[PDB]
Amino acid sequence: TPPVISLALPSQGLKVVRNTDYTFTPDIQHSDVEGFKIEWVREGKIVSTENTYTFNEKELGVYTVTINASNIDGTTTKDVSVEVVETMPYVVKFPTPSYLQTSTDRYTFADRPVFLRPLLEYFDNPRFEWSVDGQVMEGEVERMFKFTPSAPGEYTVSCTVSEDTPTEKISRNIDKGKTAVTATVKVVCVDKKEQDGFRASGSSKLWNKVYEYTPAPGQFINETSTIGGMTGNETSPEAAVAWATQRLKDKLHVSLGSFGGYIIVGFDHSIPNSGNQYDFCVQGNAFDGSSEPGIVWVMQDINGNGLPDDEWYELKGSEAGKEETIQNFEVTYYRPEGKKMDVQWISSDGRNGWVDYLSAYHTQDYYYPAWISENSYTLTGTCLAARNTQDSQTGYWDNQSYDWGYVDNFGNDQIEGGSTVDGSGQRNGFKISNAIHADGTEANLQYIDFIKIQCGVLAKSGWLGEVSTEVFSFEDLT
Ligand code: CNC
Ligand SMILES: [Ca+2]
Ligand SMILES: [Ca+2]
Ligand code: NA
Repeated sequence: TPPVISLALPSQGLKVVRNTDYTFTPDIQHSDVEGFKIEWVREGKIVSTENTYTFNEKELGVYTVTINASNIDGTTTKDVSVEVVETMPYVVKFPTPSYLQTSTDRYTFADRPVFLRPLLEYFDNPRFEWSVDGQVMEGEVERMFKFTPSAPGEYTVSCTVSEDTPTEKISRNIDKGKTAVTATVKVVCVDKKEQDGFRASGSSKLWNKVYEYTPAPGQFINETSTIGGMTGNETSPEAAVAWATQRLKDKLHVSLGSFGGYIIVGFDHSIPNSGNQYDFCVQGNAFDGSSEPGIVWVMQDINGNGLPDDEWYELKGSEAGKEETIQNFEVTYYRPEGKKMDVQWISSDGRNGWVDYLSAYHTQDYYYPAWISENSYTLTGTCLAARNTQDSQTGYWDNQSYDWGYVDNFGNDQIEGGSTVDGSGQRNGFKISNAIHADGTEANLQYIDFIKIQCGVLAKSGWLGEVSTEVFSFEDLT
Protein backbone atom coordinates (compact mmCIF):
# COMPACT_ATOMS: atom_id res chain seq x y z
CA THR A 1 0.00 0.00 0.00
CA PRO A 2 2.23 2.83 -1.29
CA PRO A 3 1.33 6.49 -0.70
CA VAL A 4 -1.07 8.50 -2.82
CA ILE A 5 -0.85 12.26 -3.31
CA SER A 6 -3.90 14.53 -2.99
CA LEU A 7 -3.42 18.19 -3.90
CA ALA A 8 -6.60 20.08 -4.75
CA LEU A 9 -6.51 22.74 -7.46
CA PRO A 10 -9.10 25.38 -8.35
CA SER A 11 -11.44 24.01 -10.99
CA GLN A 12 -10.22 26.69 -13.42
CA GLY A 13 -6.60 25.60 -12.89
CA LEU A 14 -3.88 27.17 -10.76
CA LYS A 15 -3.51 30.78 -11.90
CA VAL A 16 -1.21 32.73 -9.61
CA VAL A 17 0.43 36.13 -9.10
CA ARG A 18 4.08 36.82 -9.92
CA ASN A 19 6.59 37.42 -7.10
CA THR A 20 4.23 35.79 -4.59
CA ASP A 21 4.73 32.80 -2.28
CA TYR A 22 2.37 29.86 -2.78
CA THR A 23 2.80 27.07 -0.23
CA PHE A 24 1.78 23.57 -1.33
CA THR A 25 0.70 21.21 1.45
CA PRO A 26 -0.31 17.90 -0.13
CA ASP A 27 -2.20 15.20 1.72
CA ILE A 28 -0.09 12.03 1.64
CA GLN A 29 -2.20 8.97 2.35
CA HIS A 30 -0.13 6.14 3.84
CA SER A 31 2.38 8.64 5.20
CA ASP A 32 2.45 6.21 8.15
CA VAL A 33 4.30 3.51 6.20
CA GLU A 34 7.94 2.84 7.08
CA GLY A 35 10.53 4.34 4.75
CA PHE A 36 8.52 7.42 3.79
CA LYS A 37 10.39 10.00 1.72
CA ILE A 38 9.02 12.88 -0.34
CA GLU A 39 10.76 14.95 -3.01
CA TRP A 40 9.84 18.07 -4.98
CA VAL A 41 11.37 18.18 -8.47
CA ARG A 42 11.45 21.15 -10.84
CA GLU A 43 13.16 21.09 -14.25
CA GLY A 44 15.06 17.94 -13.28
CA LYS A 45 16.53 19.05 -9.95
CA ILE A 46 15.22 18.33 -6.45
CA VAL A 47 14.13 21.61 -4.86
CA SER A 48 12.85 20.25 -1.52
CA THR A 49 12.39 17.12 0.56
CA GLU A 50 9.93 18.57 3.09
CA ASN A 51 6.24 17.74 3.31
CA THR A 52 5.44 21.28 2.06
CA TYR A 53 7.08 23.44 -0.59
CA THR A 54 6.74 27.12 -1.46
CA PHE A 55 6.75 28.49 -5.03
CA ASN A 56 7.49 32.07 -6.15
CA GLU A 57 8.38 33.10 -9.71
CA LYS A 58 8.96 36.47 -11.37
CA GLU A 59 8.23 35.62 -15.02
CA LEU A 60 4.78 34.97 -16.43
CA GLY A 61 4.41 31.45 -17.77
CA VAL A 62 3.57 27.85 -16.98
CA TYR A 63 5.78 25.99 -14.49
CA THR A 64 5.60 22.25 -13.81
CA VAL A 65 6.23 21.04 -10.25
CA THR A 66 6.55 17.28 -9.70
CA ILE A 67 5.94 15.54 -6.37
CA ASN A 68 7.44 12.11 -5.66
CA ALA A 69 6.57 10.10 -2.55
CA SER A 70 7.96 6.68 -1.62
CA ASN A 71 7.69 4.01 1.04
CA ILE A 72 8.49 0.30 1.32
CA ASP A 73 5.29 -0.59 -0.59
CA GLY A 74 5.96 1.31 -3.82
CA THR A 75 6.21 4.82 -5.23
CA THR A 76 3.92 7.51 -6.64
CA THR A 77 4.15 10.80 -8.52
CA LYS A 78 2.04 13.88 -9.25
CA ASP A 79 2.40 16.89 -11.56
CA VAL A 80 1.00 20.31 -10.62
CA SER A 81 0.77 22.99 -13.33
CA VAL A 82 1.34 26.46 -11.85
CA GLU A 83 0.37 29.21 -14.29
CA VAL A 84 1.86 32.59 -13.38
CA VAL A 85 -0.68 34.88 -15.04
CA GLU A 86 -1.23 38.01 -12.88
CA THR A 87 1.00 40.94 -12.07
CA MET A 88 0.97 43.21 -9.03
CA PRO A 89 2.60 46.66 -8.88
CA TYR A 90 5.36 45.63 -6.44
CA VAL A 91 8.62 46.81 -8.00
CA VAL A 92 12.25 46.74 -6.83
CA LYS A 93 14.74 48.56 -9.06
CA PHE A 94 18.12 50.08 -8.66
CA PRO A 95 18.49 53.74 -9.65
CA THR A 96 20.22 55.10 -12.73
CA PRO A 97 22.44 58.23 -12.56
CA SER A 98 19.75 60.45 -14.18
CA TYR A 99 16.25 60.42 -15.62
CA LEU A 100 17.46 59.84 -19.18
CA GLN A 101 20.11 57.21 -18.38
CA THR A 102 18.99 53.59 -18.34
CA SER A 103 21.96 51.54 -17.06
CA THR A 104 21.92 50.60 -13.40
CA ASP A 105 25.60 49.58 -13.29
CA ARG A 106 27.62 51.13 -10.46
CA TYR A 107 31.31 52.03 -10.39
CA THR A 108 33.80 52.39 -7.56
CA PHE A 109 37.48 52.29 -6.68
CA ALA A 110 38.98 49.47 -4.66
CA ASP A 111 38.27 50.00 -0.93
CA ARG A 112 35.63 52.68 -1.61
CA PRO A 113 32.14 51.65 -0.41
CA VAL A 114 29.12 51.75 -2.69
CA PHE A 115 25.83 52.35 -0.86
CA LEU A 116 23.34 50.19 -2.71
CA ARG A 117 19.70 51.17 -2.17
CA PRO A 118 16.75 50.05 -4.29
CA LEU A 119 13.84 52.21 -5.27
CA LEU A 120 10.52 50.60 -4.34
CA GLU A 121 6.97 50.80 -5.68
CA TYR A 122 3.77 49.66 -3.94
CA PHE A 123 5.65 48.39 -0.87
CA ASP A 124 4.33 49.62 2.46
CA ASN A 125 6.19 47.34 4.90
CA PRO A 126 9.37 45.98 3.27
CA ARG A 127 12.00 43.56 4.59
CA PHE A 128 15.43 43.21 2.98
CA GLU A 129 17.83 40.37 2.18
CA TRP A 130 21.09 40.99 0.32
CA SER A 131 23.49 38.71 -1.60
CA VAL A 132 26.85 39.21 -3.32
CA ASP A 133 27.73 36.78 -6.13
CA GLY A 134 25.15 34.31 -4.87
CA GLN A 135 26.17 34.41 -1.19
CA VAL A 136 23.66 35.78 1.31
CA MET A 137 25.26 38.56 3.36
CA GLU A 138 24.24 37.56 6.86
CA GLY A 139 22.93 40.37 9.01
CA GLU A 140 22.36 42.75 6.07
CA VAL A 141 18.66 43.48 6.54
CA GLU A 142 18.42 47.23 5.91
CA ARG A 143 17.17 49.41 3.05
CA MET A 144 20.80 50.17 2.12
CA PHE A 145 23.69 47.74 1.82
CA LYS A 146 27.22 49.18 2.07
CA PHE A 147 29.36 47.07 -0.28
CA THR A 148 33.13 47.57 -0.38
CA PRO A 149 35.08 45.63 -3.02
CA SER A 150 38.78 45.28 -2.31
CA ALA A 151 39.88 44.24 -5.83
CA PRO A 152 39.04 45.21 -9.42
CA GLY A 153 36.33 43.18 -11.09
CA GLU A 154 32.57 42.85 -11.48
CA TYR A 155 30.29 41.91 -8.57
CA THR A 156 26.63 40.90 -8.81
CA VAL A 157 24.58 42.23 -5.89
CA SER A 158 21.06 40.93 -5.31
CA CYS A 159 18.35 42.37 -3.06
CA THR A 160 15.12 40.54 -2.21
CA VAL A 161 12.41 42.83 -0.83
CA SER A 162 9.52 41.03 0.82
CA GLU A 163 6.25 42.16 2.34
CA ASP A 164 3.83 40.36 4.63
CA THR A 165 0.77 40.55 2.42
CA PRO A 166 -2.59 39.02 3.38
CA THR A 167 -2.83 35.21 3.27
CA GLU A 168 -5.45 33.58 1.03
CA LYS A 169 -6.62 29.97 0.79
CA ILE A 170 -6.35 28.89 -2.85
CA SER A 171 -7.46 25.30 -2.19
CA ARG A 172 -7.37 22.77 0.64
CA ASN A 173 -3.68 22.23 -0.18
CA ILE A 174 -2.49 25.67 -1.40
CA ASP A 175 -2.04 28.98 0.45
CA LYS A 176 -1.09 32.35 -1.01
CA GLY A 177 1.50 34.05 1.19
CA LYS A 178 4.01 36.82 1.24
CA THR A 179 5.28 38.99 -1.61
CA ALA A 180 8.98 38.78 -2.47
CA VAL A 181 10.57 40.68 -5.38
CA THR A 182 14.24 40.36 -6.35
CA ALA A 183 16.43 42.86 -8.18
CA THR A 184 20.11 42.65 -9.09
CA VAL A 185 22.72 45.31 -9.81
CA LYS A 186 26.26 45.05 -11.20
CA VAL A 187 29.04 46.77 -9.23
CA VAL A 188 32.23 47.40 -11.22
CA CYS A 189 35.42 47.98 -9.25
CA VAL A 190 37.61 49.74 -11.82
CA ASP A 191 41.25 48.80 -12.29
CA LYS A 192 42.43 52.43 -11.73
CA LYS A 193 43.44 54.31 -8.58
CA GLU A 194 41.49 57.47 -7.75
CA GLN A 195 44.53 59.72 -8.13
CA ASP A 196 45.15 58.41 -11.63
CA GLY A 197 41.74 59.73 -12.73
CA PHE A 198 42.64 63.35 -11.93
CA ARG A 199 42.36 65.31 -15.18
CA ALA A 200 45.02 67.98 -14.97
CA SER A 201 45.59 70.67 -17.62
CA GLY A 202 42.29 72.26 -18.70
CA SER A 203 41.64 75.41 -20.76
CA SER A 204 38.70 76.97 -18.92
CA LYS A 205 37.69 77.42 -15.29
CA LEU A 206 34.05 77.56 -16.42
CA TRP A 207 31.83 74.52 -16.94
CA ASN A 208 32.50 73.18 -20.45
CA LYS A 209 29.42 71.06 -21.18
CA VAL A 210 25.80 70.54 -20.18
CA TYR A 211 24.92 66.85 -20.13
CA GLU A 212 21.23 66.98 -19.18
CA TYR A 213 18.58 69.57 -18.24
CA THR A 214 15.60 67.85 -16.56
CA PRO A 215 13.72 70.43 -14.52
CA ALA A 216 10.62 69.78 -12.51
CA PRO A 217 7.43 71.64 -13.56
CA GLY A 218 7.59 75.36 -12.92
CA GLN A 219 6.37 78.72 -14.17
CA PHE A 220 9.61 79.41 -16.06
CA ILE A 221 9.56 76.05 -17.87
CA ASN A 222 8.42 76.51 -21.52
CA GLU A 223 8.13 80.24 -20.72
CA THR A 224 8.55 82.09 -24.02
CA SER A 225 8.44 85.74 -23.02
CA THR A 226 11.68 87.69 -22.92
CA ILE A 227 11.60 86.95 -19.16
CA GLY A 228 11.59 83.18 -19.78
CA GLY A 229 13.78 82.95 -22.85
CA MET A 230 12.42 79.72 -24.20
CA THR A 231 11.70 79.51 -27.90
CA GLY A 232 9.05 76.82 -28.18
CA ASN A 233 11.75 74.64 -29.80
CA GLU A 234 12.58 72.86 -26.51
CA THR A 235 10.67 69.69 -27.29
CA SER A 236 13.49 67.12 -27.03
CA PRO A 237 16.24 66.51 -24.46
CA GLU A 238 18.81 67.56 -27.05
CA ALA A 239 17.03 70.87 -27.62
CA ALA A 240 16.80 71.37 -23.85
CA VAL A 241 20.57 70.83 -23.54
CA ALA A 242 21.23 73.25 -26.40
CA TRP A 243 19.02 75.88 -24.75
CA ALA A 244 20.56 75.52 -21.28
CA THR A 245 24.05 75.64 -22.82
CA GLN A 246 23.36 78.97 -24.51
CA ARG A 247 21.69 80.40 -21.38
CA LEU A 248 24.65 79.50 -19.17
CA LYS A 249 27.13 80.87 -21.72
CA ASP A 250 25.22 84.17 -21.55
CA LYS A 251 24.85 83.90 -17.73
CA LEU A 252 21.04 83.98 -18.07
CA HIS A 253 18.80 81.98 -15.78
CA VAL A 254 18.14 78.29 -16.04
CA SER A 255 15.24 77.39 -13.74
CA LEU A 256 15.07 73.93 -12.21
CA GLY A 257 11.31 74.16 -11.49
CA SER A 258 9.91 72.61 -8.31
CA PHE A 259 11.43 69.88 -6.11
CA GLY A 260 13.88 67.52 -7.78
CA GLY A 261 14.49 69.45 -10.99
CA TYR A 262 18.12 69.37 -12.00
CA ILE A 263 20.89 70.20 -14.44
CA ILE A 264 24.13 68.22 -14.92
CA VAL A 265 27.32 69.98 -16.03
CA GLY A 266 30.98 69.10 -16.35
CA PHE A 267 34.39 70.68 -16.81
CA ASP A 268 37.36 70.15 -19.12
CA HIS A 269 39.47 69.16 -16.07
CA SER A 270 39.02 67.83 -12.53
CA ILE A 271 38.30 70.34 -9.76
CA PRO A 272 40.54 69.45 -6.78
CA ASN A 273 39.44 69.17 -3.16
CA SER A 274 41.63 72.15 -2.23
CA GLY A 275 42.79 74.26 0.72
CA ASN A 276 41.01 77.34 -0.62
CA GLN A 277 37.86 78.68 0.99
CA TYR A 278 35.84 77.28 -1.89
CA ASP A 279 36.63 74.82 -4.64
CA PHE A 280 33.92 76.10 -6.99
CA CYS A 281 30.98 78.44 -7.07
CA VAL A 282 27.53 78.57 -8.66
CA GLN A 283 25.80 81.79 -9.71
CA GLY A 284 22.23 82.12 -8.42
CA ASN A 285 19.99 85.15 -8.04
CA ALA A 286 19.29 85.05 -4.30
CA PHE A 287 18.55 88.07 -2.13
CA ASP A 288 17.04 88.31 1.36
CA GLY A 289 13.58 86.76 1.06
CA SER A 290 14.38 85.00 -2.23
CA SER A 291 16.14 81.76 -1.26
CA GLU A 292 15.31 78.76 -3.45
CA PRO A 293 17.90 76.25 -2.30
CA GLY A 294 19.55 73.80 -4.66
CA ILE A 295 21.21 70.64 -3.35
CA VAL A 296 24.70 70.20 -4.82
CA TRP A 297 25.72 66.71 -5.92
CA VAL A 298 29.18 65.92 -7.28
CA MET A 299 30.57 63.04 -9.28
CA GLN A 300 33.98 61.68 -10.21
CA ASP A 301 34.32 60.07 -13.67
CA ILE A 302 35.29 56.80 -11.99
CA ASN A 303 34.95 54.71 -15.12
CA GLY A 304 36.95 57.17 -17.24
CA ASN A 305 34.54 57.55 -20.15
CA GLY A 306 33.89 61.30 -19.95
CA LEU A 307 30.19 60.74 -19.13
CA PRO A 308 28.34 61.52 -15.86
CA ASP A 309 27.28 57.90 -15.38
CA ASP A 310 29.20 57.13 -12.19
CA GLU A 311 28.26 57.82 -8.53
CA TRP A 312 26.64 61.02 -7.21
CA TYR A 313 27.79 62.26 -3.78
CA GLU A 314 25.76 64.89 -1.95
CA LEU A 315 27.45 67.99 -0.58
CA LYS A 316 26.07 68.31 2.93
CA GLY A 317 24.57 71.64 3.93
CA SER A 318 23.38 73.27 7.13
CA GLU A 319 20.29 71.00 7.32
CA ALA A 320 22.10 67.70 6.81
CA GLY A 321 21.22 65.13 9.44
CA LYS A 322 18.31 67.07 10.94
CA GLU A 323 15.35 64.80 11.51
CA GLU A 324 13.10 67.16 9.51
CA THR A 325 15.30 66.90 6.39
CA ILE A 326 14.21 64.04 4.11
CA GLN A 327 16.95 62.11 2.36
CA ASN A 328 15.92 60.19 -0.75
CA PHE A 329 12.63 62.06 -1.13
CA GLU A 330 10.64 61.31 -4.27
CA VAL A 331 8.11 63.47 -6.13
CA THR A 332 6.04 62.31 -9.10
CA TYR A 333 4.69 65.02 -11.41
CA TYR A 334 1.82 64.54 -13.86
CA ARG A 335 1.23 66.34 -17.12
CA PRO A 336 -2.28 67.85 -16.79
CA GLU A 337 -4.96 66.84 -19.24
CA GLY A 338 -5.18 70.27 -20.89
CA LYS A 339 -3.57 73.63 -21.46
CA LYS A 340 -3.23 76.39 -18.85
CA MET A 341 -3.57 74.09 -15.83
CA ASP A 342 -1.96 73.52 -12.45
CA VAL A 343 0.53 70.62 -12.38
CA GLN A 344 -0.27 67.87 -9.88
CA TRP A 345 2.29 65.97 -7.81
CA ILE A 346 2.38 63.18 -5.25
CA SER A 347 5.29 62.65 -2.90
CA SER A 348 6.89 59.65 -1.18
CA ASP A 349 5.66 60.76 2.27
CA GLY A 350 2.08 60.31 1.04
CA ARG A 351 1.30 63.98 0.40
CA ASN A 352 -0.13 65.51 -2.77
CA GLY A 353 -0.44 69.00 -4.14
CA TRP A 354 0.18 71.11 -7.21
CA VAL A 355 2.33 73.74 -8.86
CA ASP A 356 0.03 76.72 -9.52
CA TYR A 357 -0.63 77.95 -13.02
CA LEU A 358 -0.23 81.78 -12.90
CA SER A 359 -2.09 83.36 -15.81
CA ALA A 360 -1.15 86.84 -14.59
CA TYR A 361 2.54 86.20 -15.25
CA HIS A 362 3.43 83.09 -17.28
CA THR A 363 0.93 82.31 -20.00
CA GLN A 364 2.40 79.29 -21.81
CA ASP A 365 0.30 76.19 -22.36
CA TYR A 366 2.21 73.93 -19.92
CA TYR A 367 4.49 74.26 -16.91
CA TYR A 368 5.40 70.56 -17.18
CA PRO A 369 8.50 70.46 -19.41
CA ALA A 370 7.62 70.04 -23.07
CA TRP A 371 10.59 67.72 -23.63
CA ILE A 372 9.59 65.14 -21.02
CA SER A 373 7.83 62.68 -23.32
CA GLU A 374 6.11 60.63 -20.61
CA ASN A 375 2.99 62.02 -18.92
CA SER A 376 4.40 61.36 -15.45
CA TYR A 377 7.92 61.30 -14.06
CA THR A 378 9.55 60.84 -10.67
CA LEU A 379 12.45 62.94 -9.40
CA THR A 380 14.51 62.07 -6.32
CA GLY A 381 16.68 64.11 -3.99
CA THR A 382 17.24 65.59 -0.58
CA CYS A 383 14.22 67.63 0.52
CA LEU A 384 14.84 70.45 2.97
CA ALA A 385 12.04 71.45 5.31
CA ALA A 386 10.31 74.42 3.67
CA ARG A 387 10.46 77.83 5.31
CA ASN A 388 8.55 80.03 2.85
CA THR A 389 6.01 82.08 4.76
CA GLN A 390 3.44 84.77 4.05
CA ASP A 391 3.08 87.77 6.34
CA SER A 392 -0.64 88.25 6.96
CA GLN A 393 -0.49 92.01 7.65
CA THR A 394 1.37 92.85 4.45
CA GLY A 395 0.47 89.72 2.49
CA TYR A 396 4.03 89.52 1.21
CA TRP A 397 5.97 86.29 0.93
CA ASP A 398 9.40 85.55 2.42
CA ASN A 399 11.27 82.58 0.93
CA GLN A 400 13.51 82.42 4.01
CA SER A 401 17.22 81.61 3.97
CA TYR A 402 19.15 78.51 5.01
CA ASP A 403 22.44 78.99 6.85
CA TRP A 404 24.80 77.44 4.23
CA GLY A 405 25.51 74.72 1.70
CA TYR A 406 22.92 75.31 -1.06
CA VAL A 407 22.69 76.96 -4.49
CA ASP A 408 20.60 80.11 -4.98
CA ASN A 409 20.35 80.61 -1.20
CA PHE A 410 20.99 83.83 0.78
CA GLY A 411 23.13 82.14 3.40
CA ASN A 412 26.55 82.42 5.04
CA ASP A 413 28.58 80.98 2.15
CA GLN A 414 27.98 83.69 -0.45
CA ILE A 415 30.82 85.23 -2.45
CA GLU A 416 30.82 89.02 -2.57
CA GLY A 417 29.55 90.51 -5.82
CA GLY A 418 25.82 89.97 -6.17
CA SER A 419 23.26 92.74 -5.83
CA THR A 420 21.46 92.54 -2.51
CA VAL A 421 18.61 94.43 -4.16
CA ASP A 422 17.78 92.11 -7.06
CA GLY A 423 20.13 89.13 -6.73
CA SER A 424 21.97 89.76 -10.00
CA GLY A 425 25.40 88.19 -9.87
CA GLN A 426 24.74 86.35 -6.58
CA ARG A 427 27.08 83.39 -5.94
CA ASN A 428 27.50 80.64 -3.35
CA GLY A 429 30.81 78.88 -2.87
CA PHE A 430 31.10 75.15 -2.20
CA LYS A 431 33.61 72.76 -0.64
CA ILE A 432 34.24 69.30 -2.04
CA SER A 433 35.20 68.41 1.55
CA ASN A 434 31.47 68.62 2.33
CA ALA A 435 30.82 65.58 0.13
CA ILE A 436 29.20 62.71 2.03
CA HIS A 437 28.35 59.10 1.41
CA ALA A 438 24.70 58.09 1.50
CA ASP A 439 24.94 57.27 5.23
CA GLY A 440 26.27 60.76 6.05
CA THR A 441 29.92 59.76 6.50
CA GLU A 442 32.72 61.71 4.81
CA ALA A 443 33.28 60.79 1.17
CA ASN A 444 36.86 62.19 1.09
CA LEU A 445 36.88 62.82 -2.67
CA GLN A 446 40.20 63.98 -4.08
CA TYR A 447 38.46 65.94 -6.89
CA ILE A 448 35.23 66.09 -8.89
CA ASP A 449 34.39 66.01 -12.59
CA PHE A 450 30.65 66.76 -12.74
CA ILE A 451 28.10 68.81 -10.78
CA LYS A 452 24.34 68.25 -10.52
CA ILE A 453 22.14 70.93 -8.93
CA GLN A 454 18.83 69.56 -7.61
CA CYS A 455 16.02 71.86 -6.50
CA GLY A 456 15.79 71.11 -2.79
CA VAL A 457 12.34 72.22 -1.56
CA LEU A 458 8.76 71.28 -2.47
CA ALA A 459 6.89 74.55 -1.94
CA LYS A 460 5.07 77.47 -3.50
CA SER A 461 4.54 81.08 -2.43
CA GLY A 462 1.30 82.46 -3.81
CA TRP A 463 1.82 85.02 -6.55
CA LEU A 464 5.56 84.23 -6.57
CA GLY A 465 4.80 80.79 -7.96
CA GLU A 466 6.80 77.71 -7.07
CA VAL A 467 10.04 77.73 -5.10
CA SER A 468 12.54 76.88 -7.87
CA THR A 469 16.33 77.05 -7.90
CA GLU A 470 17.86 79.11 -10.72
CA VAL A 471 21.46 78.75 -11.89
CA PHE A 472 23.42 81.08 -14.19
CA SER A 473 27.02 79.81 -14.22
CA PHE A 474 29.50 77.37 -12.68
CA GLU A 475 33.17 78.09 -12.04
CA ASP A 476 36.26 76.34 -10.66
CA LEU A 477 37.80 78.72 -8.13
CA THR A 478 41.02 76.76 -7.56
C1 CNC B 1 8.38 89.82 -11.88
C2 CNC B 1 8.64 90.41 -10.48
C3 CNC B 1 9.90 91.01 -10.08
N1 CNC B 1 10.08 91.80 -9.09
CO1 CNC B 1 8.95 91.98 -7.57
C4 CNC B 1 8.28 93.64 -8.56
N2 CNC B 1 7.94 94.57 -9.13
N3 CNC B 1 7.73 90.71 -8.20
C5 CNC B 1 7.60 90.41 -9.53
C6 CNC B 1 6.36 89.56 -9.86
C7 CNC B 1 6.64 88.00 -9.79
C8 CNC B 1 5.55 87.18 -10.56
C9 CNC B 1 6.00 85.73 -10.88
N4 CNC B 1 6.94 85.56 -11.74
O1 CNC B 1 5.43 84.73 -10.29
C10 CNC B 1 5.41 90.06 -8.73
C11 CNC B 1 4.39 91.06 -9.33
C12 CNC B 1 4.61 88.96 -7.92
C13 CNC B 1 6.42 90.78 -7.82
C14 CNC B 1 5.97 91.22 -6.56
C15 CNC B 1 6.79 92.03 -5.76
N5 CNC B 1 7.98 92.49 -6.06
C16 CNC B 1 8.21 93.57 -5.22
C17 CNC B 1 9.49 94.06 -5.07
C18 CNC B 1 9.77 95.46 -4.39
C19 CNC B 1 10.56 93.62 -5.95
N6 CNC B 1 10.55 92.57 -6.76
C20 CNC B 1 11.62 92.85 -7.67
C21 CNC B 1 12.29 91.48 -7.31
C22 CNC B 1 11.42 92.36 -9.07
C23 CNC B 1 12.14 91.66 -10.19
C24 CNC B 1 13.22 92.69 -10.70
C25 CNC B 1 14.15 92.07 -11.73
N7 CNC B 1 14.84 91.00 -11.39
O2 CNC B 1 14.21 92.56 -12.87
C26 CNC B 1 11.02 91.25 -11.17
C27 CNC B 1 10.71 92.44 -12.15
C28 CNC B 1 11.55 90.06 -11.94
C29 CNC B 1 11.72 88.79 -11.07
C30 CNC B 1 12.05 87.62 -11.99
O3 CNC B 1 11.30 87.33 -12.91
N8 CNC B 1 13.15 86.93 -11.77
C31 CNC B 1 13.47 85.80 -12.69
C32 CNC B 1 13.22 84.45 -12.01
C33 CNC B 1 13.57 83.31 -12.96
O4 CNC B 1 14.03 84.33 -10.82
P1 CNC B 1 13.38 83.97 -9.42
O5 CNC B 1 14.48 83.89 -8.38
O6 CNC B 1 12.48 82.78 -9.49
O7 CNC B 1 12.40 85.28 -9.16
C34 CNC B 1 11.47 85.23 -8.10
C35 CNC B 1 11.61 86.39 -7.13
O8 CNC B 1 11.92 87.55 -7.87
C36 CNC B 1 10.18 86.44 -6.49
N9 CNC B 1 9.92 87.84 -6.18
C37 CNC B 1 9.49 88.73 -7.06
N10 CNC B 1 9.47 89.91 -6.45
C38 CNC B 1 9.90 89.79 -5.14
C39 CNC B 1 10.07 90.70 -4.08
C40 CNC B 1 10.53 90.27 -2.86
C41 CNC B 1 10.71 91.24 -1.71
C42 CNC B 1 10.86 88.87 -2.66
C43 CNC B 1 11.34 88.41 -1.35
C44 CNC B 1 10.69 87.98 -3.74
C45 CNC B 1 10.22 88.45 -4.97
O9 CNC B 1 9.32 86.06 -7.51
C46 CNC B 1 10.09 85.62 -8.67
C47 CNC B 1 9.36 84.43 -9.35
O10 CNC B 1 9.24 83.36 -8.37
C48 CNC B 1 12.66 93.82 -7.09
C49 CNC B 1 14.14 93.36 -7.00
C50 CNC B 1 12.52 94.98 -8.07
C51 CNC B 1 13.06 96.32 -7.57
N11 CNC B 1 12.22 97.20 -7.01
O11 CNC B 1 14.25 96.59 -7.70
C52 CNC B 1 11.96 94.18 -5.74
C53 CNC B 1 12.55 93.49 -4.43
C54 CNC B 1 13.67 94.34 -3.73
C55 CNC B 1 14.07 93.69 -2.42
N12 CNC B 1 13.23 93.75 -1.38
O12 CNC B 1 15.16 93.09 -2.30
C56 CNC B 1 7.02 93.85 -4.30
C57 CNC B 1 7.27 94.19 -2.77
C58 CNC B 1 6.24 94.95 -5.06
C59 CNC B 1 4.89 95.31 -4.37
N13 CNC B 1 3.83 94.57 -4.52
O13 CNC B 1 4.84 96.37 -3.68
C60 CNC B 1 6.23 92.49 -4.44
C61 CNC B 1 6.64 91.55 -3.25
C62 CNC B 1 6.38 90.05 -3.57
C63 CNC B 1 6.42 89.22 -2.33
N14 CNC B 1 7.59 89.00 -1.71
O14 CNC B 1 5.37 88.74 -1.85
CA1 LIG C 1 31.75 58.13 -16.35
CA1 LIG D 1 12.72 80.50 -8.94
NA1 NA E 1 15.89 82.14 -7.78
